[PDB]
Amino acid sequence: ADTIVAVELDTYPNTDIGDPSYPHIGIDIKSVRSKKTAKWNMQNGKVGTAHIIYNSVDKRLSAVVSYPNADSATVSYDVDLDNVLPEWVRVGLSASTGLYKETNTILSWSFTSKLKSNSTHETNALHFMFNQFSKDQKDLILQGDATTGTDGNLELTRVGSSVGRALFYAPVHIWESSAVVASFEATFTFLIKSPDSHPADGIAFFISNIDSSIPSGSTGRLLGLFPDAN
Amino acid sequence: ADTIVAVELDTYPNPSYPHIGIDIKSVRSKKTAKWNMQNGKVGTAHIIYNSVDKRLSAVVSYPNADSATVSYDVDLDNVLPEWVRVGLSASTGLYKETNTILSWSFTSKLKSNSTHETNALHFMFNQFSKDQKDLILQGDATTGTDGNLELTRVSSVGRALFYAPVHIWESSAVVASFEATFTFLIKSPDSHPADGIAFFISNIDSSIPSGSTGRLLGLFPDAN
Amino acid sequence: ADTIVAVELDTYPNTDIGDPSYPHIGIDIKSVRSKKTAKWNMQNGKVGTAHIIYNSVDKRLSAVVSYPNADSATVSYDVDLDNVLPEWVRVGLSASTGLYKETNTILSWSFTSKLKSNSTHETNALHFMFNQFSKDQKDLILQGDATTGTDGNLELTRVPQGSSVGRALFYAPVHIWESSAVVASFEATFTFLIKSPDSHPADGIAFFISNIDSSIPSGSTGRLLGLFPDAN
Amino acid sequence: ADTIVAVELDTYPNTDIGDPSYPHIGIDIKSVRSKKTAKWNMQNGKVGTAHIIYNSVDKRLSAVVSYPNADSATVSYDVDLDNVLPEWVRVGLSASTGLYKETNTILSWSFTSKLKSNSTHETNALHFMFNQFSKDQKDLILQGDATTGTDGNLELTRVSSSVGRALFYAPVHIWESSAVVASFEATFTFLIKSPDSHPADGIAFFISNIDSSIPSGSTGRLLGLFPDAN
Ligand SMILES: [Zn+2]
Ligand SMILES: [Zn+2]
Ligand SMILES: [Zn+2]
Ligand SMILES: [Zn+2]
Repeated sequence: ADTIVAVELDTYPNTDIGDPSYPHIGIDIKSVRSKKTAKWNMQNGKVGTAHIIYNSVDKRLSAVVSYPNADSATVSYDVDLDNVLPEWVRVGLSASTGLYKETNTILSWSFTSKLKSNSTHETNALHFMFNQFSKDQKDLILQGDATTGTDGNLELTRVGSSVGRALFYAPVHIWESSAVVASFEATFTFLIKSPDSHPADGIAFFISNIDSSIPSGSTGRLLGLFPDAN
Repeated sequence: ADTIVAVELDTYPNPSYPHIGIDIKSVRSKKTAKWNMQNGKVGTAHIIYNSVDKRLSAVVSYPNADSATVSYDVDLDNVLPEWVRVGLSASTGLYKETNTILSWSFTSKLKSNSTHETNALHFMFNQFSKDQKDLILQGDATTGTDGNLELTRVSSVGRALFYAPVHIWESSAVVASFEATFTFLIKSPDSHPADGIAFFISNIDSSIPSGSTGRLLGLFPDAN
Repeated sequence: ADTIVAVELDTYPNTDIGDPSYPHIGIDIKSVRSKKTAKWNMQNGKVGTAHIIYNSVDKRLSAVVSYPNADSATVSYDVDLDNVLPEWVRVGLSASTGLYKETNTILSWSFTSKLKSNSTHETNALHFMFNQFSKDQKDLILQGDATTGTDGNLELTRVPQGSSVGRALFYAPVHIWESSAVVASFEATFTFLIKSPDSHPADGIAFFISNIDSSIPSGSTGRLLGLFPDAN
Repeated sequence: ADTIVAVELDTYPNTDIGDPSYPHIGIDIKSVRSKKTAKWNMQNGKVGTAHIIYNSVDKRLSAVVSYPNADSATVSYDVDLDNVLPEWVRVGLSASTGLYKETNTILSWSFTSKLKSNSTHETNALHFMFNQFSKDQKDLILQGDATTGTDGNLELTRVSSSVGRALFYAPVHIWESSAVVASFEATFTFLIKSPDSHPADGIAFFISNIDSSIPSGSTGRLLGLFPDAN
């Protein structure tokens, strides 16, 4: 299967296994059973922002989700991604809807990754920023029900029970054995919108092997990321 | 064929001198300037363009020397497709010379007019690795030797294109602009090598055209 | 006096001598008499964006002003700033109101300046970005009626009657050019909201570059945009 | 006195008070008695690089110092800078020499600080980079023996017991009560050079109140930062 490191915004009622019986943000390392979680107060129809950061000096992957005029939920996890991920990966977003009609709208998305080498300054860097998606977004690989262009946004899920992913087209070198400091950072703004006020829903920024594709039956609480709940 | 906009560093013996030129769809530069190639020195090339001026400019300098600069008014929206790929290219004549790229960086932005809808792509390589998956190598081009990109084989032709398509312009941007810098080392035992390097912008599926050797820099099929 | 290079958004009625009789954006080099202009359709109460760019390879100073869902006014001028400006300067914004009540609100402001040297990559760079100003904005030098913090914005002009003049300059001197750079360039963007009850306000806003000790010149009210001491 | 948060490269034999008995890199919070240290192998005459990073999601201040073709000494410390530093500060470099002649040369210096607010994208940012200092470097406030321009470098200490500091001119807003994530990052390359092979010496990146100045008698081991060894 795909190796997948992800930061999920999960509102699924999956009081299923290690799953919080409440909406939470969690860090997932190769499994849908989050290695760490924190309670998140989803706000239906509000635009929230997620910031994920990681650097190899700390080896700590962190994420903060906030909504204007509210609190932020933050979650961290010590992990050395060099041991988990392959050197070259693809980064993307993903979402899955439950039995409900709700939309998983991405208003903006940016990412930056850098590899500073120890030989005085050999910095390599990749940075992309989308503040407006277009109908024919060729630097994105869309998977599932995901589409771009409607109002200049990226609709991950079809516009229930939908799954869609968007991955940036160029492979990203997230680490190399020679960097003295490798680090990345991503930010995206999203709008979860549902008529039922308790929608079971999921969005996640993720990092996977470059050929990753939606695994069979990874619907609902598996966020289009995992093939099973193991 | 491919649509190609390029900035060439041409020492091939036709102007009748080494020059840097701006090429729009043809190997016959729309504008040129004399360039003093320095065999074995590391030079830097900066290419910039913005849609407010519609001027594509380039400066090539060597440490402790002069710079050759060249500009050309052109509105790229009329020439290039909206989505392109950017890359470097080089071709050697009958000589053994190397076309070494030590570093390469690029930035492209599309500011929209709806208060700040800026889209951006930026990549920078100060060190290439043996398995450089974000580059598409063509011809004799190879990466990794000493952490460099060897465009030509050590009569060679090689090109390196960044993997992700780039959106160079969109009808709705109030200002679209890009900028590229790359450092290169042209080294040859004969002190007057016929040689060529070029940063270029082409259709995404561009490939080295048949017989685009020597002076056609791996870019053009004929001298038209 | 101060050396001033500015890009003005001028709706003042100086139908005085060669002066455009319409709202224009213009490039001013040391004088309120624009070296070049273009017509601009001010939109009262809308938020507009201005981008100013210059590089030493082209030696062309350009500006575009746009409002969402409209057209843009753009203006350029060939000039080598090395010949006009001192090597170290301060950059800032300025505005002046006429007899009208109107506000000159700056919603955001960013700047970037770089000096690439020719010695393989000796790039120096300064970049600042404000998307929210605060009540005590210490990195800004405020002059005149200008104030920060109301709703996280910069009010250039003051919000009995009469005119107003205010300027905000970034605190750190900026090195705009140095004899050794193979390419020097800067870029600024700011969003503004000009709002007035009269639908034809006489008003003026400008991004400008001056000597580090520049200060509002005496009597530089109204059409002189807080920048110039006289209409010469 | 000044509020000072600093990252030191200390080779002083100051087996003086809590002071390690070996060359170390340490994180100092208001006192010359490092809140945390790590052993550093100083290389006389080589060019080293120092990367300092901090973010308010982890609240961890970290530093790595490496020499080309060598190892790195890294050091971290959990601290929420909001509780220590004032909202507005100035950042700078500092060095002091012992009874020895040695030079503390800074070849390059870059800094970035950001305050992302929570109201969708209200990011404020300050970034400066020096790869070449000039004789009349007006955006720097030079203190003590520090001087710029010799070969395009910054000589913190007097090149002929020396103390010199260089601070960037503009105050920096390091934190504000409303940012969801505040973070900074600094990198600087230095060259310590001495004829004695065990020079007692000290360099430090630091953050202080905007009006900070070299405190009286802060020579030698007090790195031009502290008034006493408390
Ligand atoms: Zn979960
Ligand atoms: Zn030619
Ligand atoms: Zn005017
Ligand atoms: Zn110590």
